[PDB]
Amino acid sequence: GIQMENSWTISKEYHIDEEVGFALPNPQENLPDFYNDWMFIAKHLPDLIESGQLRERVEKLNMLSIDHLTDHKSQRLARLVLGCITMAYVWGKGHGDVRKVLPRNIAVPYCQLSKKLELPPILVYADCVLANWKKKDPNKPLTYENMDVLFSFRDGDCSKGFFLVSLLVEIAAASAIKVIPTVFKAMQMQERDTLLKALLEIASCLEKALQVFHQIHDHVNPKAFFSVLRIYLSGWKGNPQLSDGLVYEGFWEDPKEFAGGSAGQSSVFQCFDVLLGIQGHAAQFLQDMRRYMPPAHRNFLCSLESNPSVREFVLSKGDAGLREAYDACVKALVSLRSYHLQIVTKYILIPASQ
Ligand SMILES: C#Cc1ccc(NC(=O)OC[C@]23CN(S(=O)(=O)c4ccc(C(C)(C)C)cc4)C[C@H]2C[C@H]2C[C@@H]3C2(C)C)cc1
Repeated sequence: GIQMENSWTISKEYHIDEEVGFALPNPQENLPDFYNDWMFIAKHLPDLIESGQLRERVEKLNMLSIDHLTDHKSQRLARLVLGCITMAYVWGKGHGDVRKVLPRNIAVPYCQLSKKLELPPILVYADCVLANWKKKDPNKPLTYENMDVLFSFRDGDCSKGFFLVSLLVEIAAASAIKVIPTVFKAMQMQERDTLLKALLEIASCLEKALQVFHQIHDHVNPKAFFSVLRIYLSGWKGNPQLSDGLVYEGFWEDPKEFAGGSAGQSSVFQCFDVLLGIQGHAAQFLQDMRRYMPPAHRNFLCSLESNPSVREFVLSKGDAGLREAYDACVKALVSLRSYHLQIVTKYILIPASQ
């Protein structure tokens, strides 16, 4: 099922890092000088939006060809830059004054880069979290204190807390993802202890991931998230403010609908749903958000689905330790889902009631 680079490590074609998992390892922070005008706007989005200067600034940009973005990391940075500018341009200050046409000198390079990466031309999780970070000190570990985001939308939008805590959850889960190949090898070799320890390691990492997730409350304010950050994560699919979608000037003639952010864009949920065998209007939206994940990660999720069932192997062994380790994994994953639902309630549904 899962293609392997060697006897120990999954194929590099899945673009999954041993240390940070689905996150992009050591993201590029600076683009070639050729793109300084894009970088300036993105680096100054807070003060450009607040001063009402962002849209005029974007409308004065020249056309910059994407031909000089010659590797994956520079293209991912550029997608993040152009995606943040796009959200800022469409929604503005978030009072209802929206733009229905994205200017061509952003829309064309953005859409071509999106085609290259096979991502939709709208900000997604893989941009604003998985690639939107850096280490303050390269010699220190991956901790909140030692990390920052590359871009925010508004001063006080809590985007650092929201994005970095999400990223640290993904990094915690990375230590579980790297055990997945060991789980399937242990099943094939009928290695009881190897499988038990793999399942206990996955459980322990997902439990840690929930403890990292708990940090969200200390770095994100519900009012600022609901009334500010949520705006720039909103899309134009089923949105009455952009009922037909957005016109990408110079790329498509007709407006096009693309969805805003969703927790379904994290590959962590489907990865361990499938691994543990615990995976329709909801099924259609689920599958759609899969298409908002990096294509290599979709392919990893598919290969996982092609393997034998961990759950049926474990429950056939009359083995309490194996079943308890399996159950600990399920419990951990359910607790992450349950916590996501709590965050949706405290940071969206409640603020909306008010
Ligand atoms: C573009 C874009 C865009 C921006 C951000 C996100 N965030 C995202 O996918 O986060 C995954 C989370 C889930 N949340 S959450 O706080 O419950 C959360 C709740 C609500 C949202 C939206 C609807 C506002 C987008 C996002 C997140 C944090 C993460 C922690 C754990 C649970 C999963 C996890 C990694 C396994 C998605 C699209």
